[PDB]
Amino acid sequence: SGGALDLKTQVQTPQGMKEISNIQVGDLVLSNTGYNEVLNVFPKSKKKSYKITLEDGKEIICSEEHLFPTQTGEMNISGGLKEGMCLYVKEMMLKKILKIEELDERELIDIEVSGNHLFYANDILTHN
Repeated sequence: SGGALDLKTQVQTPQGMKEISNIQVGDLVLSNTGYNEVLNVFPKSKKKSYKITLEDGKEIICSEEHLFPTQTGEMNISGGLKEGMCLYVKEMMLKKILKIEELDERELIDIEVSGNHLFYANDILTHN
């Protein structure tokens, strides 16, 4: 997929939490449906970034096209993901988006995973 995540975003492997900048092809990352294999690590890219903050405090930084599962299907900021909609947090609990804050241009990275193409990122369910 298009878009990307902050380098310091944490994902859960069987060997513990890893920053996504350290993920390699063949790693396993936890989703709502078990561990998905990392099939690709696409090139790092500089993009405008956005911070999403949920009502439980959890945060994630991503690009405008990065997708998240919602009750209406996958959505991104460019496609109208906004405050007052809910994301899923570990384990499939709905939490309101309190804020979406545009930040700065920064390096981001993008991976592809197997299975349902999802993984928990800072304990927020996200699409690859």
